[PDB]
Order: sequence, then C-alpha cells, then structure tokens
Amino acid sequence: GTENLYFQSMEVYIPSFRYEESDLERGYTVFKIEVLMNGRKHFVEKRYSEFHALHKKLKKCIKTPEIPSKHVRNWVPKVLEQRRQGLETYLQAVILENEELPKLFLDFLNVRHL
Amino acid sequence: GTENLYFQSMEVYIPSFRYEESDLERGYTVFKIEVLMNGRKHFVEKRYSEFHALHKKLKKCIKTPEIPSKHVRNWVPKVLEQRRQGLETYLQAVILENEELPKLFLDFLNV
Repeated sequence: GTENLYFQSMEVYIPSFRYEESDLERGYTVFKIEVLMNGRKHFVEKRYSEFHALHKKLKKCIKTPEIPSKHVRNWVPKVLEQRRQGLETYLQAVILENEELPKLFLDFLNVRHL
Repeated sequence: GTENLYFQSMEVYIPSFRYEESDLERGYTVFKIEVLMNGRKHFVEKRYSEFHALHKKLKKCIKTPEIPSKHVRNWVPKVLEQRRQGLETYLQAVILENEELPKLFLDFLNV
C-alpha cells in the first residue's frame, strides 16, 4: 500500500562528488550516484565524460533532457557543485519522462531487467 | 654481536589525496600518508584538519617545522597539490629534526 511505494519508480540522487589525484597521475572528478529502487539502495560512480557518452547514445533512443555543459570551469569547486546538481536533474528527468527506460540507461546505473 | 642493536629508519610520503564534497557537508580533503620502516610499508589517511590537530599538540612537545595554513576555503587542484607538498615536507621535517619522536606523532602515523 504504502509498501507498494517502494516498488514504483527508481529514485536517483547524486549526493556527492570527489576529485582525486594519485602519485603523478592526472586528477579526475567522479560523481557518486545513489539509486533507490525496490526498497534497496545502490551506489554507482561516474565521470562527467561517462554522462556525456551516455547522452550521445541516449539521444538516438529518446528525447533527452539538456545535458549540463562540457564548457564550464570544471576545476572550480562551486562549478563542480553546479554540475553535480545538473547531472542529478538530468538523470531524474530521464526517469520522470520515460516510463520504459532504455537498456542503455539501466546499464549505466547497473540495473538489469527480469 | 649486534643482537641488542636495531635500525631507526622511518620515511614518510604523501603520494595522494582526495577532495570530497557531499550534499549537506563542508567539502574536505583526505591525504594518504605512506609510512616506510623496518622493511615494511603501510598507509594512513588523514583529513587536513587532523594535521592541524596534531600540530597544535606537537608544539607543546617539540619545536615544530612550519606548516601550511590551518584553513583553506577553495580546494582547487593547484592548492591541493601545494598543501600536499607542504604537509609532506612537514612530516619529513619532524622525522629529520627529532631523534626521539613523540608518541603522539607515532600514534598519528599508526606506528
């Protein structure tokens, strides 16, 4: 009843990000996606470039939301926060607008059908 | 022979860091310290604030090396790297300057 509320729709957030630099390697920023579904919670880590690659493919499947821009000061923490918010809104909009999600999108979130 | 003798050998490096931001929290940085001694290596992670908490205590024990400033508003990549290097130099200076290391320093390094 209210329990059925746990099995209706995938609820996605991006509550955090991290920028990491190891030894002499180039730094990179990863967004930590939280997926709530069927009363369970799962985390998935993705770089912006992976969202952008997803987007390019998804556009061939569905009408997509606007992706947050690649043309941002992607080294500035407050800009990275805005991007986090934008990516979160993007994933949520895909879920809201598309009753049957493309396998491309499920794969991105490590969700499988049947 | 040399049964009662041992090497006093410790080296420290900070090879990596991560800056973490999460929705209702202040962003913070965690530094990974590599500790080498007596033929073995281990790692310990410390937030930037933990270095300053160490420093405050250490000053009561010994004359400390210079440390980078306690507060950092904006962790852009060049500041992250500058603070990594500064903190590394600080830990290495403590080891070079002090024949007998304070227990509170050893505890910080998990030795």
